[PDB]
Amino acid sequence: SYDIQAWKKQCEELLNLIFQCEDSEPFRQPVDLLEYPDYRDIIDTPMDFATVRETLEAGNYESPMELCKDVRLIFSNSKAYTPSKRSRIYSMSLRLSAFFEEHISSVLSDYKSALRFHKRN
Ligand SMILES: O=C(Nc1ccccc1F)N1CCN(C(=O)c2ccco2)CC1
Repeated sequence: SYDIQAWKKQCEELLNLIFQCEDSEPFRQPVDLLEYPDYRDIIDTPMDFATVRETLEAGNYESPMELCKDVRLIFSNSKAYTPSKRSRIYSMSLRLSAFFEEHISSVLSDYKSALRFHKRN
């Protein structure tokens, strides 16, 4: 299964599934500072799923590893901002992270295999 470009549509479909998840709603738009006034004192690099989708659609990811790094930043930001490990929004982040990781693993494996096959000679 050695298509070097296949990851892009696979990531578009996975983002569609993430947008259908109720657990993604807090992460679909850049955080609002008017509600959470201390946010940029704690978080150096904001990230959200709409920014990920736009970056993919603009053709500004070269690999699914780069997309995976930005999605993992959404989750590390939520862990860095939570006052409690028993927070509603952090709790939604942990379920959504488990879902993401379960689905991205084959995308990454297939891409890396395709690359290796391209370099085989
Ligand atoms: O406001 C947020 N998102 C949001 C944006 C627009 C419309 C509606 C929304 F919900 N947030 C709150 C801050 N975040 C946290 O990860 C967190 C962990 C513990 C408490 O917050 C990120 C998501």
